[PDB]
Amino acid sequence: RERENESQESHGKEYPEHLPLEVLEAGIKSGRYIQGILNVNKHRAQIEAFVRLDILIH
RNA sequence: UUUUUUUUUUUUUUUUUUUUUUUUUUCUCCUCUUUUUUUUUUUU
Repeated sequence: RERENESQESHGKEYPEHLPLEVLEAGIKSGRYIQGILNVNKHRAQIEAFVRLDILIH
């Protein structure tokens, strides 16, 4: 009963689609985008992703 | 004492040509464990 709900609440997209650069210059300048290096744990390597300014990416 | 006649190896040579490696499939796919991540230092 779960199965149909998870498979029909997934549609036809797997990852957020990217977008142009002029957006990213502006979003930096206006001050709504930080940017740093990104590393991952290695005991847990599908969950514990870090965004060196640390931002936890789950 | 036994004469005379019954052809034979197809004829021919003095014709133009402006393309080009290959060639045509097989789907989506659960990476298990003390961690933040350690870090100067000196002898190559």
